Amino acid sequence: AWTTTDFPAFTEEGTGRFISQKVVEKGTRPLQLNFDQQCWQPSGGIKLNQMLSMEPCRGTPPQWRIFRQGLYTLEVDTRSGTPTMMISLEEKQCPKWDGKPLTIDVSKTFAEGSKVRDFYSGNVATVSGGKITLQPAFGSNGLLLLERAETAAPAPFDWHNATVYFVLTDRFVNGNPANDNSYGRHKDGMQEIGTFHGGDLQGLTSKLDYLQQMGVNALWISSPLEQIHGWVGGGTKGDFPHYAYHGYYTQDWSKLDANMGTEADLRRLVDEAHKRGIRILFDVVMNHAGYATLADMQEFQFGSLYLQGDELKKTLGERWTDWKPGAGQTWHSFNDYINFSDKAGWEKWWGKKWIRIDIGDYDNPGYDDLTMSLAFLPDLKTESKEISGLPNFYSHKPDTAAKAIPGYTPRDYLTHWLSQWVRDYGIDGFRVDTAKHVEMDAWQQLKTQATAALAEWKKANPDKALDAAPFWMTGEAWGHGVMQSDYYRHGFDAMINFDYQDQAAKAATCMANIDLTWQQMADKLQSFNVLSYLSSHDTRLFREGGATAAELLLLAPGAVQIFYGDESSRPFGPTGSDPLQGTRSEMNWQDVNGKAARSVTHWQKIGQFRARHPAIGMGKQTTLSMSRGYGFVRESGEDKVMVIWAGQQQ
Ligand SMILES: C[C@H]1O[C@H](O[C@H]2[C@H](O)[C@@H](O)[C@@H](O[C@H]3[C@H](O)[C@@H](O)[C@@H](O)O[C@@H]3CO)O[C@@H]2CO)[C@H](O)[C@@H](O)[C@@H]1N[C@H]1C=C(CO)[C@@H](O)[C@H](O)[C@H]1O
Ligand SMILES: C[C@H]1O[C@H](O[C@H]2[C@H](O)[C@@H](O)[C@@H](O[C@H]3[C@H](O)[C@@H](O)[C@H](O)O[C@@H]3CO)O[C@@H]2CO)[C@H](O)[C@@H](O)[C@@H]1N[C@H]1C=C(CO)[C@@H](O)[C@H](O)[C@H]1O
Ligand SMILES: C[C@H]1O[C@H](O[C@H]2[C@H](O)[C@@H](O)[C@@H](O[C@H]3[C@H](O)[C@@H](O)[C@H](O)O[C@@H]3CO)O[C@@H]2CO)[C@H](O)[C@@H](O)[C@@H]1N[C@H]1C=C(CO)[C@@H](O)[C@H](O)[C@H]1O
Ligand SMILES: C[C@H]1O[C@H](O[C@H]2[C@H](O)[C@@H](O)[C@@H](O)O[C@@H]2CO)[C@H](O)[C@@H](O)[C@@H]1N[C@H]1C=C(CO)[C@@H](O)[C@H](O)[C@H]1O
Ligand SMILES: [Ca+2]
Ligand SMILES: [Ca+2]
Repeated sequence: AWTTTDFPAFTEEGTGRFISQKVVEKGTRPLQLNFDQQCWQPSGGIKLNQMLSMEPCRGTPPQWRIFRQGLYTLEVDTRSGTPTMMISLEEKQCPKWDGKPLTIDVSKTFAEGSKVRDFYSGNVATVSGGKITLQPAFGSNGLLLLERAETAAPAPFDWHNATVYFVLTDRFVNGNPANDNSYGRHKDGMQEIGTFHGGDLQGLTSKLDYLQQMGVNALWISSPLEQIHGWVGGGTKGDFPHYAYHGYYTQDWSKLDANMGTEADLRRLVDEAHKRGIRILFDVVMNHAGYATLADMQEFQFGSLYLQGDELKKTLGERWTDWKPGAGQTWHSFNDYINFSDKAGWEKWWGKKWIRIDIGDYDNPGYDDLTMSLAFLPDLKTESKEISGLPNFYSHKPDTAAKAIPGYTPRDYLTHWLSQWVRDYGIDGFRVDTAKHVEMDAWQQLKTQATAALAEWKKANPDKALDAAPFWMTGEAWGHGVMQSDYYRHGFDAMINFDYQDQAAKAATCMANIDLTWQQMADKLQSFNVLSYLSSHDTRLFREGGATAAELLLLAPGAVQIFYGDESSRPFGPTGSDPLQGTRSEMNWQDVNGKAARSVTHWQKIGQFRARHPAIGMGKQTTLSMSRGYGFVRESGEDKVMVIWAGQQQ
């Protein structure tokens, strides 16, 4: 085994990685690693959170300086042939743990003489006098994930035990750089806060094995449908150009956005996801279309400018979208050139039958959630019973798959266009944006049509259909909690739960603090399902949990949502004058393969445990009473688990 002075013998934590943990005092010490008769020492400078190259031991061992007192993790990586190592620090009433084995009373859960596995370590104990003795493994944070040893593979998929991975496709993996600048889109050459970074469906497809190993069984992607081609001013200060990289500014529901890739790319993503038992969720919008942009105005011949003729080409250029702020201007300054009052010019856009907006001759937005122009976005007239025809500007968009359908309202078109993707690709469900800004009847129509569409795809593709499960729909209704609201009787199988974030925050430094929240949720969600999260694109990134974020999310009752990079502590990125933008930072793949490697392994083990046990997502909870540490049992049908947390090691 791998060993160094003062540290316990190293144990495997992910294939080819071995770790040891020990509370170290301030000071300096020599650092060598021994394996059999081999001696290795850091060849370069010894630093924290960095891949340290190593040499066969020679002369005096290098000095490892301990700047702060705390729990240190040493890691050795033997995958690249020659050993490299990683040093990291965890600094700083809560149950306390002396670091020694736990004797657990399992008499009420696991049968006398039966074998019980701690899934995290793989250690197996035989129940004797209703008790087992187990040492929580290095990296477990003092967790025992106790299951019947006969447990061997994932349980059947259930939405009420789902592990959803929410990915902003643009910010994940760039599979093909060729499509990064579709429709003449530009990088900003600054911090790329609001630009298309170039992540695409091909790139996402390449990481399906990565997601499968994490116990992900539902992949929620940012809308891949054709966005506004151009940009608007970013944040409150216009400090960056804001493009539709997040998929929430849709222009054509009938077409894929060229940045995301081809129909063949979507087909492969969905088919390869299904092969790995991963369901696909589209993020969808019916509330609004994207803002007017110079790109779209020029391309599709709509809107009015205060500029005319060649002074137009003087100020904005040959392509208006190529405009950049001059001295004393911001990225909002382009609005000064646009005549939003002009009725005739702006009717050429969506048209009066389609949207409410405070532009030209359009129906005025209302002063309520359903008919307001949210963040000045054109509000689609979902409640309208008027036969609309196509949006006016589609007359200048010959690549559209949209066709005029006799008797169709805007709502009929929207539900038809979204349902088309379900029918053609077998999309398993939707996450619905801006749920509280569209009338309930519109969401029911979408669900009914989407349900019929999936049933039709599964019938036509019996070789590809994983099961005969109905279409699934979740929604974001701002501030929704753990309640079976009227959304659940208008097409929604689960609503996104805003309240879990703050409860997890209160347990960030002591996992046991979550107990009441878990008891309440286990009890309430016997009758219905919610989708809970630590991190999202419109709140913040949960990074206060230290190394405990995995268990805080994945051991929650109900469906849970991993925001891409939760598993690798993806840092809050450049944000400018929009405080949400930093949540959409680039996926940190360099960290995944380096300083966050053991974090990914930790997330994989807890995620895989969840996938084996519907008792986690669906089970009634009994919180145990023990003299040492914290523990609960959950039970769903024949499935029964015990989670023990030893407590704080410091
Ligand atoms: C996505 C597409 O981007 C590029 O072409 C687009 C231009 O950037 C736009 O400005 C616009 O140009 C058209 C003018 O508006 C129009 O007045 C007329 O002059 O024709 C222009 C050229 O069509 O629209 C363009 C097309 O969207 C880029 O040059 C092009 O390669 C890109 N097309 C990809 C998309 C698909 C669809 O799956 C593939 O078939 C292509 O091979 C891709 O390259
Ligand atoms: C002030 C306003 O606050 C909350 O609004 C939420 C939206 O419900 C939520 O969808 C989200 O909006 C973003 C949207 O999701 C995204 O697609 C788009 O690109 O950007 C939007 C950013 O705004 O976030 C906002 C909060 O920032 C409440 O849900 C709203 O009810 C609330 N509205 C107020 C204001 C009025 C007008 O007088 C009343 O009609 C309304 O009853 C009141 O609640
Ligand atoms: C560890 C690795 O991290 C980053 O590479 C990422 C890419 O950023 C990301 O776009 C994606 O690209 C791969 C794609 O998934 C796949 O379909 C295609 O066939 O190959 C693409 C390129 O690998 O995923 C990778 C990996 O997550 C950085 O950009 C890389 O610099 C970085 N490379 C490592 C790799 C090794 C090999 O063990 C080290 O020895 C080396 O020092 C370091 O460069
Ligand atoms: C802004 C302007 O764009 C288009 O005009 C272009 C011509 O089509 C080209 O042949 C060449 O002359 O360059 C022109 C500018 O690029 C479009 O055809 C026009 O309709 C459009 N005018 C808008 C402006 C208005 C007022 O500001 C409205 O009166 C009018 O309806 C808008 O379409
Ligand atoms: Ca790309
Ligand atoms: Ca609305």
